[PDB]
Amino acid sequence: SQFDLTPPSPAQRDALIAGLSDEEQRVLLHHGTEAPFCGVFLDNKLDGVYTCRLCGLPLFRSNAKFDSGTGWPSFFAPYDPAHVREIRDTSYGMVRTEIVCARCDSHLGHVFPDGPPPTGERHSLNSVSLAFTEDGQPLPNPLQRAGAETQPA
Ligand SMILES: CNC(=O)[C@H](CC[S@@](C)=O)NC(C)=O
Ligand SMILES: [Zn+2]
Repeated sequence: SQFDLTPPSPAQRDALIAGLSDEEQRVLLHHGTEAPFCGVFLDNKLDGVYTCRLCGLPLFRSNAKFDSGTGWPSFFAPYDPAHVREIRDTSYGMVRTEIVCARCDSHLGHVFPDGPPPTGERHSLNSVSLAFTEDGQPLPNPLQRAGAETQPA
């Protein structure tokens, strides 16, 4: 990865958390799920990068976005394999794989093996877990880190 994946320290973490909605906290920090069909990014024409709403880490490119019919924004591949981490989720007596932001450990959604080609993979996202940066615009980079994060998306 061209990005510094070092977790923010408790101070940087709380600084960013403080800027977060009630609802954003519910999803990102407490494993919550958006009401399906309601998220701002469910339909989004634009070319660019979907970043972690907490720490700004690029998570998904628009060129990997597709319509799954589930009511959540969906991607067949992450920005970079190392940017999205998989965690076992046994909640609701189901067996699922939660996806978290590899840097800040925030909740994003789940990944499923029922996606389309090329990958056969479906990353199912909460729109509220994401911020969007259009192609060529500067990334939010709230942790002010070097490398690709100072570059336009
Ligand atoms: C089987 N599908 C599920 O569990 C989906 C995955 C959505 S992502 C945004 O967490 N969620 C439900 C049923 O709440
Ligand atoms: Zn993050």
